[PDB]
Amino acid sequence: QGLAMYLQEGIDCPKCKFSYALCMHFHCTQCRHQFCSGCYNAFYAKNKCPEPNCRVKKSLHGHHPRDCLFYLRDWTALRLQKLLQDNNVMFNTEPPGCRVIEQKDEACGKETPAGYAGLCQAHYKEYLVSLINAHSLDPATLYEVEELETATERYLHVRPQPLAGEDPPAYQARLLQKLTEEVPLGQSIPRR
Ligand SMILES: [Zn+2]
Ligand SMILES: [Zn+2]
Ligand SMILES: [Zn+2]
Ligand SMILES: [Zn+2]
Ligand SMILES: [Zn+2]
Repeated sequence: QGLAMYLQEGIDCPKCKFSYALCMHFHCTQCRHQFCSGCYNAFYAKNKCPEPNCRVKKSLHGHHPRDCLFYLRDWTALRLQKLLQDNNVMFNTEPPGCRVIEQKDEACGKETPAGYAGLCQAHYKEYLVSLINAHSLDPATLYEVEELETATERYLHVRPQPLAGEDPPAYQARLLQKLTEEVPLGQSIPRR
């Protein structure tokens, strides 16, 4: 199932633990902490980010693991579905407007395109990402070489390069391997 569990889900501040329900970033009204609603990492005002290697220090931002909704929400549903199929995780495309209840407690009510189960496009995508996260699926397994290059620069701070007489497939396998060994999926994302 998992569509039911998305729908029954609730957001807790990672600092104060106040429970909210209520944009990737969230402002805690109890403690004034700000954080990612997808991965719970901190969002830093200009220019409060403590990471010394941050090239984006003058903008409001957070650092997200590669399986945060902040990134996966840019994938097409199709591609997300492919991740899910490759790991034998079932998902809906038909319903068993939009059904998701929001605290304004009213339904989203937006138009529901074909194939997005009974949801709007944005909510369907949160469903898929929920799931991916629930089962700890690694997106990097569908990365093309260039996304793998971007990933190893973003998470390991190295610009990689093909070795001599390394074909694109081997290059890809090496980048994926190093990436999976050295950089975990989201460390605060709730898992099954
Ligand atoms: Zn804000
Ligand atoms: Zn708080
Ligand atoms: Zn995030
Ligand atoms: Zn930063
Ligand atoms: Zn919706």
